Amino acid sequence: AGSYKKIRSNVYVDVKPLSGYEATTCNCKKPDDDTRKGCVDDCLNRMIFAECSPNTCPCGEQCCNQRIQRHEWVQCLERFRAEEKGWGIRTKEPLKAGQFIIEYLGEVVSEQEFRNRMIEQYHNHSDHYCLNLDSGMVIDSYRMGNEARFINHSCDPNCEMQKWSVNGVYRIGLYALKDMPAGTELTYDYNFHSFNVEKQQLCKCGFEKCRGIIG
Ligand SMILES: C[S@@+](CC[C@H](N)C(=O)[O-])C[C@H]1O[C@@H](n2cnc3c(N)ncnc32)[C@H](O)[C@@H]1O
Ligand SMILES: [Zn+2]
Ligand SMILES: [Zn+2]
Ligand SMILES: [Zn+2]
Repeated sequence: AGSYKKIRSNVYVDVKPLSGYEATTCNCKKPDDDTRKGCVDDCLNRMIFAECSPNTCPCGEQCCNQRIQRHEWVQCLERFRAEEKGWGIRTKEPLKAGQFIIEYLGEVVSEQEFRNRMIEQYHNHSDHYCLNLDSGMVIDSYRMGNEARFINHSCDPNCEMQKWSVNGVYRIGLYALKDMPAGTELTYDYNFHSFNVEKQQLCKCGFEKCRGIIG
């Protein structure tokens, strides 16, 4: 049962994952009703995986496209022992397709740094905790992170990692791929998003067409 230092946002070590956009001023309309949410299903920003800025957004406080910025994580997640896969994360309540679940947190390091760490600190680990970020940068959650680090791999996932431009910085959120009832274990496909460490592991996802191996 594995220990780490819990953080509320990424720790930037030797790099800065600048995106090179701004998420700038959509043509979404602020709905007249107080509790109807704006910037939803046709928001200019959303369509390029960029969050709105609270300074620019026409929808003001009803802007529902600032989910990573505002740390709008689901509150129903639970760490549990998952047969054959150490610890896992399940949801205690239903979640709907496309819904934002949590940001993936860790230390943001260059590929070179993460490689050094793999040799000098992690070379003996039996569990791996790292996401590709972009341009030869990685989110390393071996030492610091949040509960997203415990989310297991599936060859038939119910969630995915999406890279977003947030105030000009790339950050990664987990989103539901499909509806899931209460008690469902969260999973994503590591072969897409997880950093290739060169140490392969048997896959126990239990899918009919399981690829047999993670990485
Ligand atoms: C990001 S961690 C997930 C948390 C891990 N289960 C634990 O208890 O700390 C990834 C590690 O979990 C295990 N794991 C995740 N998914 C698996 C799977 N589908 N089959 C076998 N092992 C898995 C592997 O050891 C993998 O290196
Ligand atoms: Zn919008
Ligand atoms: Zn907006
Ligand atoms: Zn599998």
